[PDB]
Amino acid sequence: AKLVCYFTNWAQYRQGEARFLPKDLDPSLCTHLIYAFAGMTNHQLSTTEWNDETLYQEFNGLKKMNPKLKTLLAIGGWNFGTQKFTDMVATANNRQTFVNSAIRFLRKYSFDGLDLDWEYPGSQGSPAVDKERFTTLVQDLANAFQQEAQTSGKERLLLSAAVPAGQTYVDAGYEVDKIAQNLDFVNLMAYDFHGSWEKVTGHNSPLYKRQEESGAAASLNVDAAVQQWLQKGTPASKLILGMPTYGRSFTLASSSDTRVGAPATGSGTPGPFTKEGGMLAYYEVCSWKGATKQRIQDQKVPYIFRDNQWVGFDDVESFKTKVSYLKQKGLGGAMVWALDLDDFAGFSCNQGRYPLIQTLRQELSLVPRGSHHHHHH
Ligand SMILES: CC(C)CN(CCc1ccc(Br)cc1)C1CCN(c2nnc(N)[nH]2)CC1
Repeated sequence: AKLVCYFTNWAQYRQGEARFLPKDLDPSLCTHLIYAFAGMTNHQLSTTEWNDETLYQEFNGLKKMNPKLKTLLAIGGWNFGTQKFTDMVATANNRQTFVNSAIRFLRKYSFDGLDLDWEYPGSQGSPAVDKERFTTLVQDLANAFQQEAQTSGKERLLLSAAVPAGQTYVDAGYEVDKIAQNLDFVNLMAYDFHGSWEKVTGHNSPLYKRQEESGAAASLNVDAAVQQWLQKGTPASKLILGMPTYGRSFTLASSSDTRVGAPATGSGTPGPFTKEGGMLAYYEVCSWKGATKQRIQDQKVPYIFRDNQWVGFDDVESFKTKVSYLKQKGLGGAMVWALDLDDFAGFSCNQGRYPLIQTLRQELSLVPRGSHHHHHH
């Protein structure tokens, strides 16, 4: 099994106990650590934060403590846009420029692979031709990584991609059966299914549909997303199930209607550390005073409300349920967004350090046998 965990290079700017740096990383928590995010300049892989080079050394230095650990660098993300990807994949010359830059960059900074996080080929302004061009890019990278391993004698660079759960995005951008052959693993973004952009409450990451749902809405859940990627040609062993250590919040139209599907007027109040209306870290919801926690029985996940605020999130129990699910489906493991959103320092939830991600590791049977300081949940 794999446990693929994302580090984010902006968590270093959060205040107080929420500030996260590579020092807060546990070298033996995950099997693969992915650094979010790199960018692109003139079709070449590039840093995005002023101190990325410092952080890369600390991040990849974790492998000194755990030589088994693999690291990857993720390019893109949700603020990156699409134009730079579109321009880079548009010609063979630009793709070659990118691919060669990626090999040099990853080797220079001691990463073991590249994770593609384009949001998304064929959507969000990206033209329809980017669907096939993304396939070509994936093939170009896979082939070049294979060739570099041959010529250099080094362990082949890994290639993964973070892929959407929603059918509209999948069909607009992803030749699933083709790309799955060339990717080492597929990081399924099984979250952001619902959120404050919608006019009624809904859970960030429900495992199954609600009985009431119909039409396209009935596929906005983890099980449908997993089945979608499997049926479209992803080998189960390559499919890695995303798990969110965050929730999505709503302001309710009325404090008297707190159901799933209740009317909402907009995003929930921003969290005190993450400061982004509509989202909350696990550590911002786990210890909410004077709130009422509920479970969505059909969907196997919790929500919590207080006054006119409503948040759908994941807890230890839902992570256990989702790992049981992924094992039943024979998936390759779990992926987690993100290290810095779990209670990484144990400052909030009274569950020790990394309670959610340790739950994943435990349920995947990935606890190191020589481990001393872990915490079972
Ligand atoms: C703007 C928002 C809808 C993006 N979404 C949630 C990110 C996020 C989570 C928690 C908080 Br607090 C603030 C922002 C991302 C989740 C992670 N995801 C992702 N990218 N790559 C992987 N493997 N997962 C990209 C979207």
